[PDB]
Amino acid sequence: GLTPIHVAAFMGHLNIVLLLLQNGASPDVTNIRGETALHMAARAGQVEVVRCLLRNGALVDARAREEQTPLHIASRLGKTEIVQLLLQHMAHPDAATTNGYTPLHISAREGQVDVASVLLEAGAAHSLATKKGFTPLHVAAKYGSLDVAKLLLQRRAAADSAGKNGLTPLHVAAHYDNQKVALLLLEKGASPHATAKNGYTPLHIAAKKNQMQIASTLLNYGAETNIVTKQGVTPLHLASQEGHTDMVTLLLDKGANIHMSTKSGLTSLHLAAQEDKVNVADILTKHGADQDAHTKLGYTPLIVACHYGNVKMVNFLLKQGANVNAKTKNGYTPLHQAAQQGHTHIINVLLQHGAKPNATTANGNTALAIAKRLGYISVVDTLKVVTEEVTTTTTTITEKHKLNVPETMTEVLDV
Repeated sequence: GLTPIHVAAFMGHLNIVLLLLQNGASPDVTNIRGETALHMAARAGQVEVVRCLLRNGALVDARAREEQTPLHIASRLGKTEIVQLLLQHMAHPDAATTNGYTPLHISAREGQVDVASVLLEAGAAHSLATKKGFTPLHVAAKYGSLDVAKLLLQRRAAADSAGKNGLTPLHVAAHYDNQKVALLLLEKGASPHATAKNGYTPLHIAAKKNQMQIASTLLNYGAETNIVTKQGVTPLHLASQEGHTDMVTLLLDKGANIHMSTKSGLTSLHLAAQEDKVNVADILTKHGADQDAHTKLGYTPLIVACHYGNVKMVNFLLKQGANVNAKTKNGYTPLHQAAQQGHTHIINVLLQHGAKPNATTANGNTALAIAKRLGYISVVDTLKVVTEEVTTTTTTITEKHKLNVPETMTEVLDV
């Protein structure tokens, strides 16, 4: 709901602004958004109008929607000369919007390095946190504002400030793949060891995203390879699950322990088995991974690969000597797991490698019986030739097929 001074100011009609003020118009009337003529002059870049309104007594820090001052607006649009004028008229450099963004946060988000330089020289606090804990350095790390991040760190902004979930700017830069900012933070002294609330380090993130240069530099600054999240996950687990062979090799080269398992018993080799990462599995095997490590429920990598139907991983694990007749704690063999999931092609490989078709689970079922109850006619037709007949009765104990699945790793970085 505009008044005449709002219109004149937005349009930059300096003659009309003076005419209105000369006749007693108040510079502080607001429109429906709570904006004054100064908000609108700033948004439109009207440097001379801004100077005239300030010199004629306008409220410098009038608050509009989201508690925005004219300084927030000028900073967002990179109106350096208007930022300077507002600060010279006592605009508070640390004024915060309702979400906690200061003009410095805004300049880091928009990559306005000239505005950030003016704010920092005028005394803006360089490390105030938003509601979620983000400092301007966190924002620069999320939006890849390298030149603003350089300025912040030159003014000794805190490189290790941690948000609500414990994320440091280095976490944020790695997560958002802003690799120059990550490398700058480390060179300027950011800790390579910082842990989020769930235990993620920057090395975990680098390992998961195959950020080879970041991982190398972290390791050069002393980062540990054998640290765990709250679920027991290591950087090597993450690299292995994703198939990042060069990352797996780098972490092993730098001391990673190939035998570490998660909370539920998953080793790196289980995760390669889950994701069919045969080249990873080869490297892990050459570094001594136990081909028959068991999860908490008793899944070996081979039974895991049978569950997910990963025949290349099945063939690879069999050639390394994995036990084709291994049993989970409730008696599932590779054959039972493949039967339950309908994987006829895996059934045929397992039978060729000596899987025992009459093996029974703890409840007494063969693989044939499990596939039969679940309607995998192709599996039944294959196992029929090689399995002893059993009669199914209504009293037959059947398996809990939804429970009889391998453990999985679902933990992720908390952003």
